[PDB]
Amino acid sequence: MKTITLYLDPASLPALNQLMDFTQNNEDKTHPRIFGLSRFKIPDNIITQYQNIHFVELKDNRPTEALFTILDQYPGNIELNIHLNIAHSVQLIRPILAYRFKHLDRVSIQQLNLYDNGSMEYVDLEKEENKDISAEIKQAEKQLSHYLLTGKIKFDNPTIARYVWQSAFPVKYHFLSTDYFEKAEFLQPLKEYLAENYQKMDWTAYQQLTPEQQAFYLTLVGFNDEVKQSLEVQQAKFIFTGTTTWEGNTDVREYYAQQQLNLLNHFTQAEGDLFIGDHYKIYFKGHPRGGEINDYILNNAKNITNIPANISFEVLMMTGLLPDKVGGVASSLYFSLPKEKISHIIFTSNNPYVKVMRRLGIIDESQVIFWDSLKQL
Ligand SMILES: Nc1ccn([C@@H]2O[C@H](COP(=O)(O)O)[C@@H](O)[C@H]2O)c(=O)n1
Repeated sequence: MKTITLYLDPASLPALNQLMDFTQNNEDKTHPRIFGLSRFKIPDNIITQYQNIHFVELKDNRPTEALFTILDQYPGNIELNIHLNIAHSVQLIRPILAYRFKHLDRVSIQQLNLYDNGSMEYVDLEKEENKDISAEIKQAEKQLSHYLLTGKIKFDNPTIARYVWQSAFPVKYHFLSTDYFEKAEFLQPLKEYLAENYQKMDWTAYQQLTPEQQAFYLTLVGFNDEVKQSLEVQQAKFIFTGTTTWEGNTDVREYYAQQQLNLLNHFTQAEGDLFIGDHYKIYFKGHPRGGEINDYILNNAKNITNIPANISFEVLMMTGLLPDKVGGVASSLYFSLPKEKISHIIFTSNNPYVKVMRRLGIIDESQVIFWDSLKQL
């Protein structure tokens, strides 16, 4: 019998966690691996060192039918070690479960490892504040059973359904915020139900790698020597962090780009509401999917040092290269940032994201700043 490891994520944070998993397990050159990480391209000089290494496109938050061609190459008993984005877990596993239906005698699910998309899960859970969570859990388990038995998806509570995987498989959840599950009292039945099936995302993992693995990991995440040297300058630093919109609406993307540029000006200009001081070196950490929103900043700002957008902010924490101050639009990156490094967090326009951050003490009780409430400088 054979284990096949699948690394699946259309987003950013779960993929970053999974690249660490790959690094920790990188000595085994023959272990079958299937990478479905949309935002990441494993360098060819790494692929070359591995056999039984496979790549699958994601479409509509699920591996395409090309997954089946890969799995067909392993005609014996196979156990699937699946790494998943939590918010998209139901769709991402969908084709794996379809394949299993057709190959009942040889395909099993060994275990799930699940990682937060990021703030998304917490914003979603916040919207469930007024529900009987204990009862939502039981209904979600029942409906998960219907899914596993019929292949059909129908959840009364899609959000709670994300957390009932243990009723079917050995699972481990990796949470951006374990504090949220403790502090949100309405969620106490969920914390109790999840028992010993969860842990916090471990940001000390990198410090524990061998020098060789640390180098390997940095290559995976794109943290090159040029970027490292730019952050090793001996001057106090501010990193302005970008956001993106999922709206494939051009007018919305253009509005975001404009508001974000104006927000940067509020941090960096002396007359800005959020003025940080003249002594800072200014950096830009665009959102991985900002695209033309990122370009807008670089084309329209000055005296700013770009940090390549696909480099996850959290890599700076691992490498001990965090700046003095960080500011920009509310982001998953702010959940693991030391409090002393927050300049200001700004929201796009009872806001559940605001509520999430307030519950966690990431922001205080003062009036939140939305970016449409900032004067155009
Ligand atoms: N400016 C940004 C925004 C996001 N990100 C990465 O993408 C993830 C999800 O962030 P968002 O919640 O902003 O979509 C983060 O945890 C961070 O790794 C980044 O590296 N730089």
